[PDB]
Amino acid sequence: VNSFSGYLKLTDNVYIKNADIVEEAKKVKPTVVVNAANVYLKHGGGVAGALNKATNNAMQVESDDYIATNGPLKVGGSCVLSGHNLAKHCLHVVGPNVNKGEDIQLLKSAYENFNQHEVLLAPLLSAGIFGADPIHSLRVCVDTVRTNVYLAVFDKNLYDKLVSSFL
Ligand SMILES: OC[C@@H](Nc1ncnc2[nH]ccc12)C1CCC1
Ligand SMILES: [Cl-]
Repeated sequence: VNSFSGYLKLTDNVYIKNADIVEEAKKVKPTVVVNAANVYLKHGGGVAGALNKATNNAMQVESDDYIATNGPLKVGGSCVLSGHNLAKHCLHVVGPNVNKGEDIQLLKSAYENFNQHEVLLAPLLSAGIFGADPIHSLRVCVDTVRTNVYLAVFDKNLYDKLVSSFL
């Protein structure tokens, strides 16, 4: 039993809700919140910009030190950093950005990072400003993640479409 509330159950391990991931994280304080990161951990917009704003830029400060030490992530890769005031940990995961010409096949690799964590609050990878089809992303999530994932879909209209089309 966990403290997530109001989710629709899609499969044994995947759950979905129309919600602002920032507000969800502040309420639940999950062990792991997933950020929709880029390889430079530059948290400008979308989920990343919103999460970073909610940390008063502490996420960005920590991320800049991480990059200065380690260099950029790989597309499809991840790193674990602090969750600041939002969660215990933040798993920064880089899905492919279609608006950069990146290979959508890397979306499965990106979701594989979730399997290293028993429970996660997460967005749909590569959706929104990353330019991929959210229906496809949800399908890849369900077919790749085996741990317990609670998906927050910000757009109510998109949420309704994902549920009604879910196979
Ligand atoms: O990953 C892409 C998704 N982005 C977010 N998901 C959840 N909460 C969010 N808050 C700010 C952006 C954001 C889009 C699909 C509908 C939104
Ligand atoms: Cl977005």
